[PDB]
Amino acid sequence: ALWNRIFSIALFVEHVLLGTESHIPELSPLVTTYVSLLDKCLEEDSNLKTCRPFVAVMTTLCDCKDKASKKFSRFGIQPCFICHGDAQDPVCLPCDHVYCLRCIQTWLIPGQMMCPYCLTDLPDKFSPTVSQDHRKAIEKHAQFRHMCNSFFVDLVSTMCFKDNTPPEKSVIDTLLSLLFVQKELLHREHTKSLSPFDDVVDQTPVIRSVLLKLLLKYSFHEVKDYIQNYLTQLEKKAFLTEDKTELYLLFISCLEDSVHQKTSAGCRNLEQVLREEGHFLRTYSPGLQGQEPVRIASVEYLQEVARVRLCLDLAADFLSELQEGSELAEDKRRFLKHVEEFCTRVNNDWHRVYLVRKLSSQRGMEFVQSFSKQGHPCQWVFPRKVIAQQKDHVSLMDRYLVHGNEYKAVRDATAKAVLECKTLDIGNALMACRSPKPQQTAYLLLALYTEVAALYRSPNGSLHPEAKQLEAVNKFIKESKILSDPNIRCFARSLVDNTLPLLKIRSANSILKGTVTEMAVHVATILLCGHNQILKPLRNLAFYPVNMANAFLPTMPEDTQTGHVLGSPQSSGVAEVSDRGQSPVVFILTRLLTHLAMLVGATHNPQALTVIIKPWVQDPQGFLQQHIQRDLEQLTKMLGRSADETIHVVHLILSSLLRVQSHGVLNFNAELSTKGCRNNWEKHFETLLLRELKHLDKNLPAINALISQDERISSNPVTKIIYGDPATFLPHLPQKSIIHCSKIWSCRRKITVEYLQHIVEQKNGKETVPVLWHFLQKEAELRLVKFLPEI
Ligand SMILES: [Zn+2]
Ligand SMILES: [Zn+2]
Repeated sequence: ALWNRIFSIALFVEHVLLGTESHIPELSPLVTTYVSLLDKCLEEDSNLKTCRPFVAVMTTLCDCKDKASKKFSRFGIQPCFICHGDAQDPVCLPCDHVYCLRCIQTWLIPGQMMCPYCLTDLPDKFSPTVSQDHRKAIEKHAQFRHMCNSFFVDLVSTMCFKDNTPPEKSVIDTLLSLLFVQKELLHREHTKSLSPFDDVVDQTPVIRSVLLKLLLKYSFHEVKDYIQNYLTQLEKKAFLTEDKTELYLLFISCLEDSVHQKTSAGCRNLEQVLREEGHFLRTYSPGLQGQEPVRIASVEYLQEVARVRLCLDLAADFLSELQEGSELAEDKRRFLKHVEEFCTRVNNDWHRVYLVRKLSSQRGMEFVQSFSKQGHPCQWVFPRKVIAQQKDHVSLMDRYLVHGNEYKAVRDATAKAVLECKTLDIGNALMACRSPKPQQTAYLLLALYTEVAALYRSPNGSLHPEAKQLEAVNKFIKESKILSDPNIRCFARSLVDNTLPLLKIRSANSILKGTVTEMAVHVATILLCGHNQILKPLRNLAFYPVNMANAFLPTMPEDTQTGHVLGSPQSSGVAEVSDRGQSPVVFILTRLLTHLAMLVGATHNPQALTVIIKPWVQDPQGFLQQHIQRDLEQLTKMLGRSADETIHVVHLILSSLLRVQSHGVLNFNAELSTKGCRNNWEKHFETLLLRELKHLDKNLPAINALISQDERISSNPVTKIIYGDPATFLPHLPQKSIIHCSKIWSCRRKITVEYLQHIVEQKNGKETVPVLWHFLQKEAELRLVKFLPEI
């Protein structure tokens, strides 16, 4: 009792009183009074999980607020009567009412020369605006209202929802009531952001989820009706005639996050979870005719949907490691048998759509297309027509469409000029192309890679182009002066004659080696075609690896160990915390491009990369390729993306190192002979990486549009049930329901710690959340102070 009282008063002091002393010191004798008034209203019973003290604290905070407003600006700072919010560019009438300037110019200009509220005329014009008295009064009132809101929401989050038992019905109904505001005059039925106050009100109904995430920390069996009341209120006043997909999607997301919390913080193993969910799946009657006239989707139905999504997520996680390797622990096997029997019995193909999307979001499209074979024992995950509508010539995603619509022209001309044997169309696509000679040469080299070396990859198209199709290609390569550079057309011939020793990269995964091969060819093309001072060191890791022994490679440890001082990538260590001044994404991107240039170098001569890499004696290609694998896994963890989008990020960053021929990048040696040249490299390259990562949130959907609507991937139905297209070309799925659209059965991201570290780094966390920033920087090392008293 006494500590709940002391802690509530401490929340008030911390959020209101110290903010008043720091920012607006005209209200400190008011808030020091209301400390004592909170103490006296909590000394009877400081049990904020009940109704009476919670209403008492809320009333004390409300009259603290309005006495502060009357202390500011002469008996009643009020919101604008027209826009129902804070007055922007304030204008005060002689009837002591403050309005917005835009509201009083959009209202008073017809023949209604009066006041909207107190019906009092204004003679001449609303000419003076007050930028000193009323503007500062409204701003300081906004600050004090924000302090009181921070106190109230922190008090509700900490005291009302403290322990494992839920609070009473009256306090929860009070909270759900104060999500909404009353009607004043017609617009009505507004919303507000969990405040005891009424003046800060948005004009369009937004739907927060703070009380869902606070109520769902209890068991769902005892908070059904509260969420159903909140949903019924939202459906009867706010979104009564709308597209109610996103509201349902917010509720499904909150419910599945609550189940993630109660299985993570709960103490039960995988075996009990698999038994409980397997019992759930083999008794799930569909009942979709029960709640869908159009609009009724209760919270029991949404909870069954969220629980089905979690069963399918466990199925996706099991299938992503079943086909990684060996046997699958005999409980995961039985659970996948239950998921298969579930998808067979229940005739909803949206579960299989979500399962395909989730396997592709974890692994990629090629891994999922490997399940669509003629007897692969994971073929049940597809819906019914996707197996029959595929051909025997599934093609890979062209990830060089990052360049886009000038690469598209050259790859189409190259494809037709290897299809027939007429290589004038490549010259027509290049001469009608902007983005000058470095970019055009890179487009031509990547097109030659894509078409000709992807013909050598397949067992159908290999040993085919040697029959009089490579002769016109070789004649164009010898003839064309857009690649008249003897280090470039030697590379072009090595792509076409299949003599480039990157293409024999020799890995055992056969999905990853395609990714690493495409990235290494992209790196080698950028380092040949790009003319930039920030490509000269990596160039000597790739094309002249003997110059670059006794040289400090980027993202290496420093106290000093020149060369490549990293051990085996198959270690059990901490996750290689970032450099002297770098965020972990920029760190892993710099390390990944260094390793890709080193792989391109070690494919030419492995001896110079043996004398660069310090410990072993055996081989550099598999070593560097395992490092590239680990870097891609860490980059997938950090960026909250799918696998394919992370690879698009890498290819986009590689593309951006070519168009950036502005030179502000001097003052380091091209050999990187010192620490200082390496660190200046780090700085300029971090500048390019941050320019490209500030801007990728809008480039990623355009790149996914170019790669999804490529007319060699687009007709594939796996692509049409993953990328940007609903699965409603399939007829055998439920009709236009509110609950069975493509948006509800889409995949989302599991929220990791590295993703939150990435958000802290995006949102300037050194200066905004510095304890959290320092915590996330050293988190994997701080897991192990737990073992200090044992050692
Ligand atoms: Zn207004
Ligand atoms: Zn008035």
